[PDB]
Amino acid sequence: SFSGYLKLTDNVYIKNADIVEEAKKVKPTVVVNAANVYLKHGGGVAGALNKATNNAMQVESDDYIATNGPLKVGGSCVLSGHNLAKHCLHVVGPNVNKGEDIQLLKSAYENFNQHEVLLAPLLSAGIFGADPIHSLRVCVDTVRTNVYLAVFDKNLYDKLVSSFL
Repeated sequence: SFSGYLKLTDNVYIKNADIVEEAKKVKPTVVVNAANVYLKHGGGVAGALNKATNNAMQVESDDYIATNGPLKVGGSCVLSGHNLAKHCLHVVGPNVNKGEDIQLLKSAYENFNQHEVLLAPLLSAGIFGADPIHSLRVCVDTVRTNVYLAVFDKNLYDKLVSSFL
């Protein structure tokens, strides 16, 4: 199972890890992708997860979008986890860099409550432009299921743990 996580709350855990390497090691039931509404997995966590699937995640995602249209910001869809997990929960957090409402970050985290345990990144952090300290606070105040957070950046991981209220 999951190893080396620091416990933040009853249900939230955190580790300085590359979520791709973590997914290949654990092969969890659910890995969360930091998706955009188009499921275009170009960069950040999405680009890295998609590259690990040899682009199979992108091919599956394009078929999903062709059938269903784009997701909503704050929304999600469940697709295959390919070689990384049983399922991938593609969750769209607001992209502050695109002028999206930061208040949608709580709606984005609510999607995690439909899964008993998840391996996940901090939503809207990184190239999505939100403050990761704010993202972690929304995570612990919104998610009630067991969430194992992988924070790639060591310096950000240290700042998140040392500032956690």
